[PDB]
Amino acid sequence: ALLRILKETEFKKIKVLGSGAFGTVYKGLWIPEGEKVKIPVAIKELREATSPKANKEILDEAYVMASVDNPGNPHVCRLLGICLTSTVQLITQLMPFGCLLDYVREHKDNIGSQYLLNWCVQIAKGMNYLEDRRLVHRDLAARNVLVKTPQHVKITDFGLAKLLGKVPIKWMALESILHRIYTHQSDVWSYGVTVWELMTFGSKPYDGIPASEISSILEKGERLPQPPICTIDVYMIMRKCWMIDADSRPKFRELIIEFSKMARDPQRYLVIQGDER
Ligand SMILES: *CCC(=O)N1Cc2nc(-c3cc(-c4cnn(C(F)F)c4C)c(F)cc3F)n(-c3ccncn3)c2C1
Repeated sequence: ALLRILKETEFKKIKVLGSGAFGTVYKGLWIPEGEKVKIPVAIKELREATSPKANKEILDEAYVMASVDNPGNPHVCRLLGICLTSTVQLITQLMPFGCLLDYVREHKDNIGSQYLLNWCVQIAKGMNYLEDRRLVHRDLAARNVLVKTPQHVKITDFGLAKLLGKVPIKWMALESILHRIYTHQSDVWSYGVTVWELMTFGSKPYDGIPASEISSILEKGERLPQPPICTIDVYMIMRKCWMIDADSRPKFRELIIEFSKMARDPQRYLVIQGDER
């Protein structure tokens, strides 16, 4: 609804936060047009000439990403603006703790059951909000969940796949791998893989198995193994996210209720060394 087109003089890039095939993420500073205030931002500069869309069609996709701020949800990121030159530059408020994937890997022996279950609730609340806005994410993963504070996570990169036109096979539902079908139920599958990443403290799903063999392995009934800290109650919820029939998978609304019940008594559902305080 409110997409701000930023001029290159309004914002400055200070340092690189991370790189990749997608492009680069910078920690920067923004001074809005009719304002006298410095705002700490994160700038995602995408790789030039990847997408065949003209600047007008790129703007339409960015408008949709910006519309998500209305009415809004605390667990979904906010696109502050877009800068279109030879590359696409996306601007958001800086999340100082980075993504949830790096956070759980770096803080493994200090994360208790209360944290893991509350993050699952928060991710389902943000995903359920995107489903309310009729928006399919297409790339939900622990790398796409940002940490504002350890007790407040937000989903990022929604609509970024549609803007662009390595495929994340190990997070995709079987119907997305075989037919490129993307729905809110295929996002439920990716949510299950994201919960599995958190419960394993950042383990790589199907490690060693080539991406070309994932579809046949799923057709044989093989799923991600039960993480050591999970009880059968938690594992059964991730297992239901990985059903062949998309309509039989739980809804984000139901996942909020299930994980919310577990977060009320977390030591009963997750067994972690260090929670015996
Ligand atoms: C493990 C950390 C990691 O992998 N990061 C990747 C990443 N992306 C961003 C990021 C994302 C966006 C963006 C793209 N699409 N939308 C929205 F949904 F429409 C957004 C908000 C962006 F505009 C800038 C951007 F930097 N970050 C990041 C890093 C720090 N603070 C915020 N975002 C990361 C980290």
